[PDB]
This record gives sequence, C-alpha cells and structure tokens, in this order.
Amino acid sequence: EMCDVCEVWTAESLFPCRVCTRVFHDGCLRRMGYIQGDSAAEVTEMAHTETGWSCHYCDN
Ligand SMILES: [Zn+2]
Ligand SMILES: [Zn+2]
Repeated sequence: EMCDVCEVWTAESLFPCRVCTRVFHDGCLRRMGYIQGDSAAEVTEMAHTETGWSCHYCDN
C-alpha cells in the first residue's frame, strides 16, 4: 500500500485502504487536484480493523 503520489506506508491508518490495490492520501487527491467534493462516506477509515472502508475500486 504505497501512495502513488508519495510512496510511503506506515500503519497509523492510511487511506483509502490497502486491500483494493493502491493508496491515495486524503490530502494528495486534494493537493493534486484530482477529487473536488464528497467522494466518500468520511464516516470511518481504519486501514485494518473491520469497517466500511469505501473506495473507487472497493465497491463492496
Ligand atoms: Zn500521498
Ligand atoms: Zn478499498
């Protein structure tokens, strides 16, 4: 799970997730000009403990 915009993982709680395929810092997408609005649930993240980690490829 290496941010295609940074390339550095940790554990704290990266986003969106890791299972998907790639990671994107909630700030990168905004710092790059990719997304421009509420493109998620912004209700909970957690890059581990079960949860509703939604993403572009997630779907779930
Ligand atoms: Zn990044
Ligand atoms: Zn995902």
